[PDB]
Amino acid sequence: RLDKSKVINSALELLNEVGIEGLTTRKLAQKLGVEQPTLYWHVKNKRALLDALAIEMLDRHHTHFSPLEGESWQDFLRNNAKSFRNALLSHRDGAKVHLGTRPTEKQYETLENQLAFLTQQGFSLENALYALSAVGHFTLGSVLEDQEHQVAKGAEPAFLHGLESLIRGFEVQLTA
Amino acid sequence: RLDKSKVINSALELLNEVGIEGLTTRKLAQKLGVEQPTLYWHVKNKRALLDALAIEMLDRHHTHFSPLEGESWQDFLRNNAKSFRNALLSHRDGAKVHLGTRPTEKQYETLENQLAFLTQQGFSLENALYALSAVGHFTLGSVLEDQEHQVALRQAIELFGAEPAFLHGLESLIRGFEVQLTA
RNA sequence: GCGGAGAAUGUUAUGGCCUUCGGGCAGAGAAAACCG
Repeated sequence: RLDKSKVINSALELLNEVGIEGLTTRKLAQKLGVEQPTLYWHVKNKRALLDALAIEMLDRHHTHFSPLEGESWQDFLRNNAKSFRNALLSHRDGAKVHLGTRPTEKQYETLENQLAFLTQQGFSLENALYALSAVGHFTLGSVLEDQEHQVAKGAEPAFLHGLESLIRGFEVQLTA
Repeated sequence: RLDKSKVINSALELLNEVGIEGLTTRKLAQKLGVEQPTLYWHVKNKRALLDALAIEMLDRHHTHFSPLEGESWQDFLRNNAKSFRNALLSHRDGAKVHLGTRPTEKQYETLENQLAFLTQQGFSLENALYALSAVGHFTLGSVLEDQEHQVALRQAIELFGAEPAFLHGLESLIRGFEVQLTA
């Protein structure tokens, strides 16, 4: 009856219906037509479920985490953020559920590959980490306030122009 | 005895001791030695308290929201973010409590003055607004990731305060703002 | 004392509850309550 694919897939849908704060493991159990002591074998508590949702939104939509070979470091940073953005825009309050999740080991591994690639293109290791953190921080902050300001009742162009302010600022600083 | 100056100071202290998630109007009443029906007369619920706490953290520490006499538009944006950052670092989870608070009428009015300042300095109004949202978003995002990841390549993690990423990152937008406006 | 029990209702506390009337209790893996 219940597999890993089924329970989070409905959890992804109920996250849209209710929101992160209103979300409860009990409403999920009732959504699946099951008792809670049974569902505990899949999700131990609410917090673990949020981790599973965060991992699953990144796996599905953050598809440009790696540079398509034959791509500039600029275009990589661009589309990495655009894919990272679209992943947090995939579901309601997507930035919050992604927020507060300890990262996995492959995410570290992907960071070394991200770090190595920029060093290959002339970056210093110091500036490589600063650069990667800056684009990520601005993308995360942009998505958070976007989804939060969307709780009150365009912002996409503000993200684009802001991202290019980082990139073409990265360009000039690399001139060394 | 109880004035809403004291309740904000103690709520800020309870905000530091307990955190945004644990912070509740009930614990604040216990901290002040009063019943909840008494405290309701000052702050109705948690959400009103969050706005009250957020506003005064900016009032205390966001002291460089205005361009200093005889200062570059560049240095303004740097010191604008640095003050906004220090305001969000003033208390525990300061970025989270600041998040989700819709702004005052004075803040809009302050932003229009900010917009005019950079527009007057050669910015287009469209690009003027983009710059301020970007620096704010990155500063907000930078502080959130910082505050979240403190309740916890080989050379890389070794070289990690979090301020240098903010400082170096902010200069990446301004040095990008400079080139982009030279057009 | 602790077993049914990761019990139920409920969320973000102007209220809901215990009290030996001094006071005490708790938030999505609640305070309570019942039942050996």
